[PDB]
Amino acid sequence: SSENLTSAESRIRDVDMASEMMEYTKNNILTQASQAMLAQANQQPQQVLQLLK
Amino acid sequence: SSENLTSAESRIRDVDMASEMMEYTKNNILTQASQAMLAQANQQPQQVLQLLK
Repeated sequence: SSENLTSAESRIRDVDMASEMMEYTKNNILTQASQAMLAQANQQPQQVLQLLK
Repeated sequence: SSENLTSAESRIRDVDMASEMMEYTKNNILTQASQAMLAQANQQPQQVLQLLK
């Protein structure tokens, strides 16, 4: 009854290493995609200076 | 009446050497089979490290 409950509690509490590392990598890329586009988002307002002169 | 009772008591109390040595060897192997698989059971969780990097 300890094995059957230890296994029962592990499924509820312990994390799946495979299904979590794969999900961590996804959000670790989605933040770099937003990081890359944030840099370009700041460059866009810089083009009105050539028009203002 | 002592021989007939000594033989009667030996069957009840004394062990059969053949039928017991053969049974001892069986459990002496079943514990080594579990010993061998316990070593491999510990190696299985070690493979997530190559995935985590």
